[PDB]
Amino acid sequence: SRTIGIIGAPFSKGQPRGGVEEGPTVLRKAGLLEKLKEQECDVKDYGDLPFADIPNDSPFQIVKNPRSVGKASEQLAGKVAEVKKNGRISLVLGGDHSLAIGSISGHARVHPDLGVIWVDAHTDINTPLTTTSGNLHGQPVSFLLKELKGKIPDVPGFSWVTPCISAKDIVYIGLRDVDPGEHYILKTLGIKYFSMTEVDRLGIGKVMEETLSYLLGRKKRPIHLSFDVDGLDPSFTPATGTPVVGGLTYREGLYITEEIYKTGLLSGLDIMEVNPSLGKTPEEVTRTVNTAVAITLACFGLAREGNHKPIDYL
Amino acid sequence: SRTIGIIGAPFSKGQPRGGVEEGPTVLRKAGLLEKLKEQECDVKDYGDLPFADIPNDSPFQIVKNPRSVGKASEQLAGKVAEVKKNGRISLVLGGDHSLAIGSISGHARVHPDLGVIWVDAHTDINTPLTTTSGNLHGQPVSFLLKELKGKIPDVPGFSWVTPCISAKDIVYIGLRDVDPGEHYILKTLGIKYFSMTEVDRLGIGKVMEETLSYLLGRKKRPIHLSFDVDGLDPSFTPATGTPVVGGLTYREGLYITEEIYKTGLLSGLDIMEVNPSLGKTPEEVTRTVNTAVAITLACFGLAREGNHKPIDYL
Amino acid sequence: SRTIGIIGAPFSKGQPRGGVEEGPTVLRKAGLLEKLKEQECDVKDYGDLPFADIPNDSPFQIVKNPRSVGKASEQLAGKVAEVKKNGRISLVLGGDHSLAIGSISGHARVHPDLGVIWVDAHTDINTPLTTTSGNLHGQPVSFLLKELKGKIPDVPGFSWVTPCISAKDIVYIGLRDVDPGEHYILKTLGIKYFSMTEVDRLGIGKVMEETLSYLLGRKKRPIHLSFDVDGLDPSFTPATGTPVVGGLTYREGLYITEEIYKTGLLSGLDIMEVNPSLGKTPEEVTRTVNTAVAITLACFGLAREGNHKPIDYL
Ligand SMILES: N[C@@](CCCO)(CCCC[B-](O)(O)O)C(=O)O
Ligand SMILES: N[C@@](CCCO)(CCCC[B-](O)(O)O)C(=O)O
Ligand SMILES: N[C@@](CCCO)(CCCC[B-](O)(O)O)C(=O)O
Ligand SMILES: [Mn+2]
Ligand SMILES: [Mn+2]
Ligand SMILES: [Mn+2]
Ligand SMILES: [Mn+2]
Ligand SMILES: [Mn+2]
Ligand SMILES: [Mn+2]
Repeated sequence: SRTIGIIGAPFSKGQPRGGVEEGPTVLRKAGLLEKLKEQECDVKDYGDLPFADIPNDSPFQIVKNPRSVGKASEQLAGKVAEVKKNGRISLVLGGDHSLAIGSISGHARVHPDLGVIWVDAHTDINTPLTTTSGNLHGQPVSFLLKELKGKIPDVPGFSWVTPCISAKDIVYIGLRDVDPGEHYILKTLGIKYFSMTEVDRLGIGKVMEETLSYLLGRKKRPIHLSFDVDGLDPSFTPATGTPVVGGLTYREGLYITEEIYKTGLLSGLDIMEVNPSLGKTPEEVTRTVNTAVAITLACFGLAREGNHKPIDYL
Repeated sequence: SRTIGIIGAPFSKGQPRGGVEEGPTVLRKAGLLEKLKEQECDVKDYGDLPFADIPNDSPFQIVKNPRSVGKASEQLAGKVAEVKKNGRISLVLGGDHSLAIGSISGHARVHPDLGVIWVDAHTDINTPLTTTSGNLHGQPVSFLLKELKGKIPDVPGFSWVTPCISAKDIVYIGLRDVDPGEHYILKTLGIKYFSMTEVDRLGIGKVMEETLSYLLGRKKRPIHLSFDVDGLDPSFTPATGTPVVGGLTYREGLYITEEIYKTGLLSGLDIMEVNPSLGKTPEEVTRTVNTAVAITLACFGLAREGNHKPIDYL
Repeated sequence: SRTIGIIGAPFSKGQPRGGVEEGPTVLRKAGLLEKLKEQECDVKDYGDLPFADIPNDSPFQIVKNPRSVGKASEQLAGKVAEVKKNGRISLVLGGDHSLAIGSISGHARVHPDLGVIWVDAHTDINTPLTTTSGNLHGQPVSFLLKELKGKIPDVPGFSWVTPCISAKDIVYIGLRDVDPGEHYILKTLGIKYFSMTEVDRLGIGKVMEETLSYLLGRKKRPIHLSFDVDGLDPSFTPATGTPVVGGLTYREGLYITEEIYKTGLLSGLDIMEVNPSLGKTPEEVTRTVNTAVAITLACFGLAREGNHKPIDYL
């Protein structure tokens, strides 16, 4: 049995729009913890992390809010590793995607052999030097990869970081808005990816088979799934900062997570970029939070074919 | 050539919302019979069944409107078998899904070797004892299966029933909202199913190939298709009682029926759960009835690649 | 490197609704030429063709505006062949689909071995004799096919025409609204097609593999892609004359064009039937023009996985 540790990460400074810091509140109020308990699940809430304001935080070159972003990830890393040490699956509710730096980092402290599956419209792999936006939620993978050590300058707020994953340890699913520099890195390091082009080519069934085979063929290992909700089409998750049309369907989102759940190796989870303030209507907000919740429940056992307890129902 | 017998079943007491009893009217007014005649088809309307009110109908334990539901199915069974005896494909317009008890029962009187394909978001396989809702449109399969004889109590209105199909004789397509007890039965009896998980895994092309192979591999036999319109995503069929997101597409709905039509073994058809009263707008109603009509026309020969008469057009 | 020649064809008389003549303006104002230059592309605008009014143009039997349609295609053919002779990929912005007669004709003057891929909800293969609508945008393929020489009467405005393609040289993708006579021709001449039925059966990945194999297996040859925007579902391209539900997705549209681009044999392109006047709202217009632009950019190299210049980004 899956045991769970819920971590709230109400943080927005990895990008411009503020509303994403509310993601944990709105997911919680949607009944997340309750529905989890409704299923197989033993849930422990570690609360929402308290991130002190860092009011003196001028850009580093063009990188924005570097100390605030870096400290928020540091604090998160500590709480993830703690949850992992407590033998629980970590569930991080964001919060912008810059927090993956901390989530993946703390996870890797307890499980250095983790493999990452990254569900997203973006590769989030810009370095502080290749970024044009300066937004750190567009940079988390660059900091985590060993191969890029040599390419990440010393950014204030980030000296605690030590890249914990190799290019071989991550698979992207969903890409459809990749910066040229990101694409250069992607191709140079030979990272496994399934852009929407591949999903279209192969079908989500084969995508997940290749993804799981690629990460677990050699050896079973813990899986960290970093789910940016903008990975799904904005018709399912509109309330988000950087939506891109041509996204994954609701069905595909549920199939990805259904398949991961079934490995029995889900070890860390991030549910990121829900910005309720960005819904053009109250129904767009509910649709977004509802989808986010459903993705999460699938990650912990809720299957479309149904579920039952080990009793005789007749 | 396909010959057709249309049966109206304006009945709602298998579930709480009343508007589904209008389904036959709105489908008819959408031009159903006319469009059928527009294609290959010889159509005979047997009219809308007249279901006397049964005003004394208190719950049986928690099962609601049992006599009304049971009598409505009894009457329907008689009219189906009659249509079948007239050598026609039976086309039942519902009406809530509890009527499948009668539709499948009467069909099986003339063709005891029928195989059932059930298109639906639900398994509709609760027994009177496993149901939590007490709604009979959630129970029709339990009554029909031989394997569950021993598990169905004596419910008033249902003593005429004799289970006519085995677990091996039905394939479900579309499942995404299955009760635990239903899932227990599903797994215990080893019923062939393709939940939305399987459709996602395999693609609808392989789903229909396995479905038709599984039912007809051994021997050709008549096919009964029980189509709950909530099997399709509510973006195509919103005007319905129990909608569930992540449904089959319009395209998939048409591919399922296109493929069935092409077997030349369609023998019975149910078009169920259209509730025009449940459309939030008049366009949602039209979209629902339009989809329902299109599914039906495909079932009787209308193909997306086109159709032509056996003449030289040039 | 792809070099491009843009040809505006503001013409509507192949069908009843006038607004399609604006397609070139609205596509241009959406930044088409600029975004092309933003990518690999050397762009030359040949301007919008000026089509003199032909005010005396009574039906030929039931065929409408025959001289106007025929002259507009004649003029277009001249400008395509000119662009082709300048060693550029021709990009025709329509304009109704009747213009394909000229686009394909002029293209074939410089490249008689062209193969055609036709993305559309319709086969547009009615002859002047099989048509029931009399609308010429429903007839362009009949005029182009050698096999139908003998079946096309002498229609005023069309004596300059000489059928340049054989039945073997065209593949249709998307069909879902085919007239009986069209279906007769389709089946009689043995034309390669993937209706929505095939796309559903096979998945777009296999559709494009079979399409490209079928056209290029024997020999590499230039490709002409005639893209009717009604080929995509009206949820992506609503602002159009003859929309049909159950269309290709946005994703499929981009996968088709991504795959064609990658052959490096795209030689001619038509982007047809955008009617901004037919959007029920200003957002429906933008959605339509946006989709049209995106399809086009994919045709000239813009890939979902990303793109980068041949430099070292790190
Ligand atoms: N790549 C972007 C856009 C670049 C524009 O030139 C977007 C990053 C999105 C971050 B996410 O967490 O949402 O995926 C960036 O800001 O780095
Ligand atoms: N399984 C349901 C819900 C159970 C809630 O605990 C739904 C049945 C739907 C019947 B249908 O004909 O629409 O598929 C039931 O009422 O039995
Ligand atoms: N086949 C149609 C409808 C026939 C009705 O009987 C439609 C032609 C559409 C032309 B398009 O360029 O849009 O695909 C025709 O006008 O020929
Ligand atoms: Mn993203
Ligand atoms: Mn992201
Ligand atoms: Mn149902
Ligand atoms: Mn049902
Ligand atoms: Mn068309
Ligand atoms: Mn067309």
